[PDB]
Amino acid sequence: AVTLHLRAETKPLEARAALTPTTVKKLIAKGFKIYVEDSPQSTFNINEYRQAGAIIVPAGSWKTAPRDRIIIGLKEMPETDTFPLVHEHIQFAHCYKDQAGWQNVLMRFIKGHGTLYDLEFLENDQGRRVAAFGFYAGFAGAALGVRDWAFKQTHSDDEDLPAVSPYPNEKALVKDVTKDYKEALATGARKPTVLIIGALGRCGSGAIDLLHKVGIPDANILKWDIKETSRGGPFDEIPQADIFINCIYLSKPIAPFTNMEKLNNPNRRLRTVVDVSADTTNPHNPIPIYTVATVFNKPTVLVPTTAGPKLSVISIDHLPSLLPREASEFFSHDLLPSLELLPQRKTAPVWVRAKKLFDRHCARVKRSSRL
Ligand SMILES: O=C(O)CNC(=O)C(=O)O
Repeated sequence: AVTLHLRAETKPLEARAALTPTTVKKLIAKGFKIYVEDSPQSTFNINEYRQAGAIIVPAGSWKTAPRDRIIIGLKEMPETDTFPLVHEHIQFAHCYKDQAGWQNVLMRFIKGHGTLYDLEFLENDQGRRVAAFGFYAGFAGAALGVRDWAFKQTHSDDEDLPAVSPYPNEKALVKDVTKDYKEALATGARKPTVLIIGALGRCGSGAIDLLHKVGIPDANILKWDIKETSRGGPFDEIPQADIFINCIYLSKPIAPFTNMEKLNNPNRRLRTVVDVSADTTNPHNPIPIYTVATVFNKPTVLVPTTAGPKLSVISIDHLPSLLPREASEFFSHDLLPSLELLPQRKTAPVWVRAKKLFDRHCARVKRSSRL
């Protein structure tokens, strides 16, 4: 039987959690023992975990926990922490894609004889990820897209969409979006048309769900996926839509989805592009109309068009953080079957694959300290 210890997040403003009070309750029902660190920045109240049966402990207590506990967290630890990592850790560590400082991250595990099971690389036997955040990335992206479009109906071009902040629950977000939307319609604006590229995936499903909940008619949504995009861009449907939401990550040389030439047109209706797949490291952006990665404090950036109405991009790479509760609940539910295999981790392929991947990347690290 396994003991899990939920590490309080230390990444600034990280409000999500790898285990929710609901998943904790379910794991305890399956015979797990669960510690949960008190965390002020978590969107979950510590008392939810207490009612779920967790043992409540101070933030950072994982550092002195018995070596047999599996330390689970969502995001990175402070790069300023240097002490050896002696536990088995489950987390996103962001150190398998040659990220700055990746060798140092792994060296902490190496020195401590610890283990990293990286959440980004946990996959089923078919090679599909067991847990990610696509649905709420799309849902939050669509929400902000509608808000920006509504803002443009109700404000002058010299004003930009103000700072946004995480919401406590989905209902609260839908209410805000719907209020903005209804105020836009009051002006004489028509219900927006929305083009979604990647409509069939989790991101697309999430975007569609938000739109429906806000009251955007299904007839106003153009649902594109590979069938359509494989024709090759640029696509006229992009400037003709009121709002364009991209869910497909593309990083190879290919004809762009749109470009400044196609956007520089007085007949363009497009007001808002939400690139849910925004990645500042992407060498080949298929929507090459922005270079800034926007953020909650400054969520939109101007596309510098020479004709047509004001156009902005939302290029936030952490959209799920707009709805940290639901994002966590979905992620943790998706992860739960794998977590149930932890007693069997020495043999269960989902965990063995992740261990061997860790081993392989550690072997890439050559250091005099290891001699
Ligand atoms: O889900 C992924 O592939 C990577 N996710 C994150 O870095 C995150 O959600 O904070």
